[PDB]
Amino acid sequence: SKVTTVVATPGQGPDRPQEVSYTDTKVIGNGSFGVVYQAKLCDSGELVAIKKVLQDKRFKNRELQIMRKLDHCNIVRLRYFFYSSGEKKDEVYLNLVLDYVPETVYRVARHYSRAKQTLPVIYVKLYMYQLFRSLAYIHSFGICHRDIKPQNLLLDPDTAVLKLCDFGSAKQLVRGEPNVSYICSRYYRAPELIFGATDYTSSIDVWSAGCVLAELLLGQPIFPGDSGVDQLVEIIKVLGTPTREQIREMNPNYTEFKFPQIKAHPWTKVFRPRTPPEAIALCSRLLEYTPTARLTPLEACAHSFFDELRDPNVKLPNGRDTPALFNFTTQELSSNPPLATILIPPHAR
Amino acid sequence: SKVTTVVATPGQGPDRPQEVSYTDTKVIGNGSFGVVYQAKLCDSGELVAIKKVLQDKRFKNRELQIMRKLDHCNIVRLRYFFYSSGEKKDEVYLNLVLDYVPETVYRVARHYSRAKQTLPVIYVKLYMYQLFRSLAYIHSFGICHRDIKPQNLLLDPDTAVLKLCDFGSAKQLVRGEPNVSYICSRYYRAPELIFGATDYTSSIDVWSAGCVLAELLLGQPIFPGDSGVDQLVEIIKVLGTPTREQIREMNPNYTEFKFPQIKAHPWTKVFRPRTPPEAIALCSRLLEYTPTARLTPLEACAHSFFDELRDPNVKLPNGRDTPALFNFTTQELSSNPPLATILIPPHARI
Ligand SMILES: COc1cccc2c(C3=C(c4cn(C)c5cc(I)c(F)cc45)C(=O)NC3=O)coc12
Ligand SMILES: COc1cccc2c(C3=C(c4cn(C)c5cc(I)c(F)cc45)C(=O)NC3=O)coc12
Repeated sequence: SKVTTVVATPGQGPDRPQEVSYTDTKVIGNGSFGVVYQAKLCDSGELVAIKKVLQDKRFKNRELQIMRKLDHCNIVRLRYFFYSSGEKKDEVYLNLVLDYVPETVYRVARHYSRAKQTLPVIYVKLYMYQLFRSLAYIHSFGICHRDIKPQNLLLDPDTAVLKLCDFGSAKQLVRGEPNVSYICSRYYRAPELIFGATDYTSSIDVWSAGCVLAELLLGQPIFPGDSGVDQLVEIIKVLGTPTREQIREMNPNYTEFKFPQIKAHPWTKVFRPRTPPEAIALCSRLLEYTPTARLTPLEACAHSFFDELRDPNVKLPNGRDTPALFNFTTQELSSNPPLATILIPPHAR
Repeated sequence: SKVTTVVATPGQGPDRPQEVSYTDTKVIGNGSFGVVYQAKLCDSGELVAIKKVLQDKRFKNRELQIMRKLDHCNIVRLRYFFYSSGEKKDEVYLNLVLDYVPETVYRVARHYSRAKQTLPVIYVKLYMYQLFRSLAYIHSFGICHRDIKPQNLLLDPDTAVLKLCDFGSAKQLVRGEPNVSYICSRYYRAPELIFGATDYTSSIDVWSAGCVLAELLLGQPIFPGDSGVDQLVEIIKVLGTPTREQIREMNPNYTEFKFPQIKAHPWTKVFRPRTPPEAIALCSRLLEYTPTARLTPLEACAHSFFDELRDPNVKLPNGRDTPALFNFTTQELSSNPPLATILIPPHARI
């Protein structure tokens, strides 16, 4: 029972609207942005999400604009978009029909931490690797996600496919043009953001991804606190006080403020023992005060921490093959093509 | 019962060192900031908190410098302070010996919320009123708390006395001298701070207070969100999109950015019906974009929503007299000395 039928434009096709029918409409997500539905497509029977936001008629919807440009194994796909609403309002809503994926890194991590246990490092490698691809991809367009966190990392429990989602904060950054600093979420904000910088770069996403990796290793977020001050105290307990040369590289307006004069904690006893050394080493190269020093998503994918993934004989724990991982396009590799010699091993060419 | 004796300077007295004896010492809180213990003073039995924090070898601790100036019934008193050791060390620690108060607005709001019930209006008026005095007092030394939130509002659940505590974020603001923008926590941050202003005024505390009142009336936070954007979105749903001039008074760097074009929700529809109209009115004068448009703490105390408190026959639900509400000092009234004629009603003069 109850089939909904709407007139939608495909996400990447040509702008030519078709009838699209779907059932099993249920609310799965609600909040500020608007509402997210689950439904099943009547044709091929496939599961999809429906992000429904209010449309500003002034000019285009940034998120729609970005989703239509993107096509990537590790990013949720925009299948259709369409407009709506017929009950009692008189505003126009945009609805984005997206690929559906049932689990999130946020959930998996919560299951492990609650059960006082650690995610096997193979999953950590798998998930973080695909994240870096997704970022290397979007960054190559100049798009910055600006809200990297465990709730926006989607997972296939059986195939270990991670797909990045929620582009409702994404922005194409232009060098010299101001950006709002108040984006990005509670545990995952780069110090330049905590400092109110309006000229950050994409390296805010690498910082965040470091917070997720560190979290998956620790079983809890590495820099907690309900405020900037509190978060910064955590950051400093681990990184030490930023030098003046680092403060100015984050936000020059902040060089004269009093900071807790705390010395650098050795990165090793941040994590418990038998945490892989390559995992720690990678964290330290992501979570650097000076934005320009953080690794790039592409350089991260090539870090020795992901070597296991490159061994021909790697299998998933459940015995299946690992998901696609070496199918790099030129776009994906544009930032630094000579990396391909590490990124794509002898066996899959 | 292990007794402990230290040498300690009284909080605001003459600067003469004194032997202080305490027992029943126990940890009641951790721990980003440091530690907080509860103890009992020996010769008076009074219970105290002992906030212990790392003390910067290099210059004077700001919190101490602030606490030493304050003497107010709606603010937690610094009784003594002393330096000591703690966990390694090197490192020296400062120990602030403070009035103990067992409950917090944050825990009380929560009790009623869990039990699908609203806090009785009388208690709201009382808690909000006392917070408004605490802020008039501190603001008159030019001191801004910078972290007003339900969990920093201590309550004697029995007598209804509210005391402001946690000065770890407090600073004395000076015009033309910039301030870090990342103070003040989730749910309670004025929009100038979400915009990362460095030249805000004490009126950020008043915004935060607006958020406390609204939260108490709604049974949950008015502006929630795990990010500035979400928060902002919540603010805008209610106040509507800020104008070019409203933005410019919050943070002139932000006046040209794209903001969701949404008109205000009526204040009338934000709160459940039955919410007293004076409460809605008061909020509407606290949660304003233009920081200078907000009520000063002293104006808020004088607002009609507090008239019941100036009733001569008013009593707490449990049948007890109201706590001290009218003992204003020259310091406390110094922003608008006139207003005294509304604030101390006929019965409290004579
Ligand atoms: C800001 O909007 C968003 C935030 C985060 C994710 C999403 C989201 C997406 C999905 C969801 C998958 N699960 C398991 C969800 C669970 C919820 I709750 C949800 F809202 C969406 C999804 C999904 O499978 N594909 C999505 O694009 C669409 O808007 C989101
Ligand atoms: C960060 O500093 C602070 C944050 C919040 C309050 C406080 C705090 C204080 C008390 C506490 C009363 N309760 C009921 C508490 C409960 C806890 I947990 C606690 F830590 C202190 C107290 C108190 O009774 N007097 C205080 O000065 C001292 O540092 C704090």
